[PDB]
Amino acid sequence: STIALSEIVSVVNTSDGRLEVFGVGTDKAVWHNRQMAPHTGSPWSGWSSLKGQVTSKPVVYINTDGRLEVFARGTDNALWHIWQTATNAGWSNWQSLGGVITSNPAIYANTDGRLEVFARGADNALWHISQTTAHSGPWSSWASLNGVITSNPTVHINSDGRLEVFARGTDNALWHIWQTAPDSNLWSSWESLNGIITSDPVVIDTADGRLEVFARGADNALWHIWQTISHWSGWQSLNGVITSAPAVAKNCDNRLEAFARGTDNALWHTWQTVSHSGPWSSWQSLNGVITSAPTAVRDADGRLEVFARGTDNALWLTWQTASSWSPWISLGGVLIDASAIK
Amino acid sequence: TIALSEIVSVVNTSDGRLEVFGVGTDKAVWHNRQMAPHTGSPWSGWSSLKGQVTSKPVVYINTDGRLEVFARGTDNALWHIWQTATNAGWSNWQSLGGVITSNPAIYANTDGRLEVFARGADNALWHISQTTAHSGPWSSWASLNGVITSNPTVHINSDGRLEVFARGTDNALWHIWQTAPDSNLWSSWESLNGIITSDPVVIDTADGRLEVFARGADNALWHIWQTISHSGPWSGWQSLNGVITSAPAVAKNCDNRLEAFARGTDNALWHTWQTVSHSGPWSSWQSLNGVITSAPTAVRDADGRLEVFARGTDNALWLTWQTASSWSPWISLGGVLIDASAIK
Ligand SMILES: C[C@@H]1O[C@@H](C[C@H]2C[C@@H](CO)O[C@@H](O)C2)[C@@H](O)[C@H](O)[C@@H]1O
Ligand SMILES: C[C@@H]1O[C@@H](C[C@H]2C[C@@H](CO)O[C@@H](O)C2)[C@@H](O)[C@H](O)[C@@H]1O
Ligand SMILES: C[C@@H]1O[C@@H](C[C@H]2C[C@@H](CO)O[C@@H](O)C2)[C@@H](O)[C@H](O)[C@@H]1O
Ligand SMILES: C[C@@H]1O[C@@H](C[C@H]2C[C@@H](CO)O[C@@H](O)C2)[C@@H](O)[C@H](O)[C@@H]1O
Ligand SMILES: C[C@@H]1O[C@@H](C[C@H]2C[C@@H](CO)O[C@@H](O)C2)[C@@H](O)[C@H](O)[C@@H]1O
Ligand SMILES: C[C@@H]1O[C@@H](C[C@H]2C[C@@H](CO)O[C@@H](O)C2)[C@@H](O)[C@H](O)[C@@H]1O
Ligand SMILES: C[C@@H]1O[C@@H](C[C@H]2C[C@@H](CO)O[C@@H](O)C2)[C@@H](O)[C@H](O)[C@@H]1O
Ligand SMILES: C[C@@H]1O[C@@H](C[C@H]2C[C@@H](CO)O[C@@H](O)C2)[C@@H](O)[C@H](O)[C@@H]1O
Ligand SMILES: C[C@@H]1O[C@@H](C[C@H]2C[C@@H](CO)O[C@@H](O)C2)[C@@H](O)[C@H](O)[C@@H]1O
Ligand SMILES: C[C@@H]1O[C@@H](C[C@H]2C[C@@H](CO)O[C@@H](O)C2)[C@@H](O)[C@H](O)[C@@H]1O
Ligand SMILES: C[C@@H]1O[C@@H](C[C@H]2C[C@@H](CO)O[C@@H](O)C2)[C@@H](O)[C@H](O)[C@@H]1O
Ligand SMILES: [Cl-]
Repeated sequence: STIALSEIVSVVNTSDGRLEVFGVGTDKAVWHNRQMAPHTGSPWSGWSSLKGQVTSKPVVYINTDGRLEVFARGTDNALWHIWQTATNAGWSNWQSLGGVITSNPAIYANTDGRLEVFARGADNALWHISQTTAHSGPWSSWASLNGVITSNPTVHINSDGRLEVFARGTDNALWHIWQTAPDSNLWSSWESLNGIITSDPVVIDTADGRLEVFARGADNALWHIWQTISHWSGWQSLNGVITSAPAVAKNCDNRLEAFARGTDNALWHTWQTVSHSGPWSSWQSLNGVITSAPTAVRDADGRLEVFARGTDNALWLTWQTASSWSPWISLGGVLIDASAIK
Repeated sequence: TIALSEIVSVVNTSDGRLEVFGVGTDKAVWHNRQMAPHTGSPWSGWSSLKGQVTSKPVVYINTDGRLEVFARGTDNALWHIWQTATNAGWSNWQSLGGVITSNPAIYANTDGRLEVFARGADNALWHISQTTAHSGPWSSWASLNGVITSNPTVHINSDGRLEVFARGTDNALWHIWQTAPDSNLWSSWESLNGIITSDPVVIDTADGRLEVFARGADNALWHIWQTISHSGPWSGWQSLNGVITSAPAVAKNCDNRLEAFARGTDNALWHTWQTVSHSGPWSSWQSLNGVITSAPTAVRDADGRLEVFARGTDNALWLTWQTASSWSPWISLGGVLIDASAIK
């Protein structure tokens, strides 16, 4: 009935290459903050409200026309959304997509540009709904993929265009289910990848087109598992002792880099050395005192930026410099953890 | 007349390997691909996809990861061949009909439907598209009018609208765009002025602005750009100097710094690059040596390094890439390639 502490924001690279973060304020509204300019260390806009009243982490996704769209569980437990009405410009009103959900929503674009949203239902199964045409309503009917899940779901597209969803099962193993063809409503059966996981799964598509899943294990280390050929391996440990969900992102050269809170409440990281096919470093501290999981993203200068909530409940930020990382700086605001599953 | 063309079409496959496509002495399409997703990977060697082509062959990756090659045939129709699956074999060559007079230019709409553009016998711009994402059947051909004198170049805007560029009859750079993503409604043709003496090369910058590169009347490398993400007004033309004897090729370093490549007056490969960051000033031109007989083709590999291909004095495809501090010694991938560009 427990997962590692969640991320405090959802992040996206905008149509024009800037970082934009979304989180939940003390009023339960979705707020957001963005870089002025597409560069590491740009000034930030400060927090502005998109209003609403939410009961999940708000999750941003960029439509294939560049319009941001934010999905969140509402006060009636329906899936709600709000979208830019023109690329990188004004926002709509909040609208309901109905349903009854009991997790944070997870989103990906099909190969046809239709966004598809996945979330745990009132029956604890995985449900989904999608745009009927590319980056546009109306939306489909809600449909079930069955199963019984106990984490937030995570979706990613394979290198052949098939969506695949990952979630913790009732035996605490990592389970997954996939599209049998791109854009399809036909899916495989649920299948177990075994292991024990104690966080939401984090899924990345490698430079060589293989899905790779990261999760906290029963021993509180960071573990991972991967497809052996483009579109599985044994579970393998990357060690560490982590007190939050992990975050993973790709460097300029596609080397993966994993971030998580330590038992000292500092941010810690481990990275692939040499290349995207290389072995992982041992862990190193990036300091700070943080009160959420980190959120990691590559910016328009090819530099990793990491966000995490601080002891004052503001969002703080550190990034890669030529040969080190920048001192933690505050972006202000007061953010709450509204994750539907804690 | 246009500056000497690129000799190959290159792509980063869905599993992170570079794959190049060219025309052999037999007029067939040949290809060569990295075994591994890394700078300096060994190569397959040249093998034939057959066909007899009469344009540059142009590869594009469908949104399901399957490569698809487009080329003009001996009957002047558009022809194509595609992978049946991402790491499987190829279809037979199949005709999309029409009669075309340029190399094809391809881009995916926001709905995953490929759209192909080519000049017609009337010298207008024509187009045809997949009816559903990454799949046949295709639409009927239709015209976007105009009178064009180079190969066309297409790129998607950061708001999803396709936009096509081509030299006009006054030798200026002209363009035309979708009014909405996935749409069959387009703007009128509009001039961006200047004089161009190569095909246009079009990039979408890290900040979502289309930027076009072309050789000028003075044989320098020139460029012009949208000043606002997916929007006019455009800049005026600006020179990046140099004196170039081929079409330019442009690619993004992993940090998004643009880098332009072209054959020099000494027939070596030369380049100029943005300094500091993706909105910084360009360097002076510097030589990467070699003696080349086509325009270069530049592409960022799965290690985030630039790799540049060009035909050599023996008509083989040669290759140099970025290393930590410099560039690798030119190396040969063999083969014998011809310039089959439908417009020269
Ligand atoms: C995310 C938001 O954070 C603070 C406002 C921000 C508004 C902004 C105005 O410029 O200033 C920042 O420092 C504070 C709180 O008062 C809000 O209830 C909300 O939790
Ligand atoms: C995310 C949603 O948030 C509010 C929507 C209202 C937000 C308001 C902002 O002005 O607009 C009104 O039309 C809708 C709640 O009432 C809903 O139950 C839901 O939790
Ligand atoms: C995600 C998994 O979900 C159920 C199995 C699924 C197996 C499947 C058989 O193919 O049928 C579905 O309805 C039930 C549970 O019993 C497992 O412990 C796990 O939580
Ligand atoms: C993800 C990991 O899952 C189990 C080990 C796995 C090791 C693997 C062989 O390497 O076999 C699998 O069946 C079990 C747990 O004991 C670990 O603490 C961790 O939670
Ligand atoms: C994420 C932030 O972490 C610490 C400050 C950092 C300040 C920084 C100075 O640049 O030094 C680092 O070692 C510590 C806390 O005091 C803040 O409230 C916040 O929780
Ligand atoms: C691109 C092709 O290039 C050569 C064959 C290549 C075959 C390869 C071994 O299969 O060896 C390489 O060195 C040469 C020519 O003879 C063909 O007509 C065609 O122009
Ligand atoms: C690109 C095309 O290439 C050949 C046909 C292909 C037809 C196919 C039959 O399925 O076989 C392949 O080897 C050759 C020519 O005859 C066509 O006019 C066209 O130029
Ligand atoms: C690409 C351009 O194409 C024609 C004009 C187009 C302008 C437009 C009139 O508004 O109508 C279209 O059919 C014709 C030529 O006259 C120009 O020199 C140029 O080559
Ligand atoms: C792209 C360039 O086009 C013309 C000049 C442009 C320079 C620009 C400077 O302000 O103004 C525009 O109207 C014309 C030619 O003379 C150049 O050799 C080159 O072909
Ligand atoms: C692409 C290169 O372009 C010119 C030089 C550039 C060299 C640079 C450094 O002097 O200055 C710029 O104005 C001109 C020619 O001399 C080279 O042979 C080559 O064709
Ligand atoms: C692109 C290639 O260019 C030269 C070789 C390069 C070999 C290299 C030594 O590794 O030195 C450089 O200066 C020249 C020519 O001799 C080749 O036939 C070919 O056209
Ligand atoms: Cl790097």
